[PDB]
Amino acid sequence: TFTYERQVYLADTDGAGVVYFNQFLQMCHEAYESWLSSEHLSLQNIISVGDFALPLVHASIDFFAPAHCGDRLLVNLTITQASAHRFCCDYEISQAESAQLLARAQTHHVCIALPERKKAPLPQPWQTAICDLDHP
Amino acid sequence: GTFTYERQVYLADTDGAGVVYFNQFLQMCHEAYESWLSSEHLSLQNIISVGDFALPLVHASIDFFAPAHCGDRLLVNLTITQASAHRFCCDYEISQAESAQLLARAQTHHVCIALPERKKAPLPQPWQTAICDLDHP
Amino acid sequence: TFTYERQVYLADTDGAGVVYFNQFLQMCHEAYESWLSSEHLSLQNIISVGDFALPLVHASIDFFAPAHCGDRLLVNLTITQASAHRFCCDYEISQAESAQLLARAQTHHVCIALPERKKAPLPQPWQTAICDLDHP
Amino acid sequence: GTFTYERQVYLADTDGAGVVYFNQFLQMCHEAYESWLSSEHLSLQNIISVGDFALPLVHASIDFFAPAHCGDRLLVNLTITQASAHRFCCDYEISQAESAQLLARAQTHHVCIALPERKKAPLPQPWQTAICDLDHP
Repeated sequence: TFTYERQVYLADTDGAGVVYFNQFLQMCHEAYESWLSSEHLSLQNIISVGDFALPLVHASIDFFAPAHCGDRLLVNLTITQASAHRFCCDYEISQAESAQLLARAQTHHVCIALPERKKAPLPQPWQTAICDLDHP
Repeated sequence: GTFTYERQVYLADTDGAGVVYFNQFLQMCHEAYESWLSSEHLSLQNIISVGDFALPLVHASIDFFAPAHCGDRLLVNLTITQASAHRFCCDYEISQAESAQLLARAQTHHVCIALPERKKAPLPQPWQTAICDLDHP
Repeated sequence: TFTYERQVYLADTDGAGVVYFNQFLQMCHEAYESWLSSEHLSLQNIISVGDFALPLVHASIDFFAPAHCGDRLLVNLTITQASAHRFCCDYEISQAESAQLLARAQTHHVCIALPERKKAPLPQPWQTAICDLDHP
Repeated sequence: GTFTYERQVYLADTDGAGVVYFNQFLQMCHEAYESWLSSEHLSLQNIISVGDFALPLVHASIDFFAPAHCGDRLLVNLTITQASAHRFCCDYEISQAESAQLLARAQTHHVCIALPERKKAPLPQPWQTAICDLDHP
């Protein structure tokens, strides 16, 4: 896994006193972006070129226990290529010090050619990076 | 239960790729849920304030079919189902109001738990009653 | 004033139990966008053209009392043109039923020519719309 | 007190105009404040949990000089000052880490109030102590 460290901020939380559900999914996307940056890939780069896009096409998340403002979390990310066009990120979000499981999530991402929005093969650079990140 | 929630896309909903950010569609789903609650005169805040129960969301999922842009007017169509004594399930479709183009489908699952022990409890009866929606066909 | 009605959602609130400070400023920008739309102006339009931009260059807000999830708020918006290039939106955020004052805010906005980002005169259509919205 | 908070711009921070949304800069300011608190082993959550006091933000302002984009690495430089027995003031500058281009300046003011009456109270001593910062020049 790639491990992304994330402190819970006040804005991540809601009036029930705990982290708001989709803020956990925000933390997941951050982990993904940080992994990209570590692999010298750049979401901004592909957006900027715009012969292609790499949209998220699915997200899902199960919640097991709440977190609170100030908590230090770890988001552990591993990724597998599901097909020519599509990869699947798996995330586990835990408390750093106890490894209490808070959530498990997936996001799926596809490459498309623009403007027609038709599936295109994942860039090899993404494929290569995904290979280096070991998935069960 | 069913509900149609009308939602304008604001600048903040969009991202640097020029389209609505994935997570903002899920936010709009929760808003539809909240608007339905309000229409049924139910209140998340009352649950929180009394502090005997919580109604955490325990699962969410969403699939994206097509993008939206700043200024678009969207419809979020919601159906609510009771899955167990303690759990209900919201099903959402998000579409363009004018063209009816389907942008996304989603689900959220919610459970009632007694606090502080966090053990499953029966849904509040008023909530069950709203979900049953016997007042409408 | 233009009056924008806004329900407080769970995501607007934080773990202290109340509306998070900058969510009030989000509601202000929404009121601004709704006013634009009512005047058949379009933030998306100017962004899309990109010979010009109309950025927010200042925001400030004072808080008087908290709000909670489920509250129904009114954001009252009035606007004055401060100079050739710049307008100033004033907002008052209150409880709908009691008119309890929650916050007062300002945002300032300027027109710039791109890509150089040099001040340009407000489009007359914006000037015209601003004139129709009465400011003390 | 002083602090330097390092912040990557994420896709969610940006909007459909292709730049960081104004309100997200203010979010980054509050994060700097929160990171400083953490570095001083202070906790907003502890205040909330105990429920004797609140530390609401009572004023915020921000001016924007230049935009940022997705992927940028920013520095938020924070200075904290005690303005009264019950009030402190955070001053922020946001810059590009590499070029040192100034993007924005901001201020937030915070007050301590006793609950439920919401009357001004003296800052918690540990907070005062952190702001005084006698351990550093």
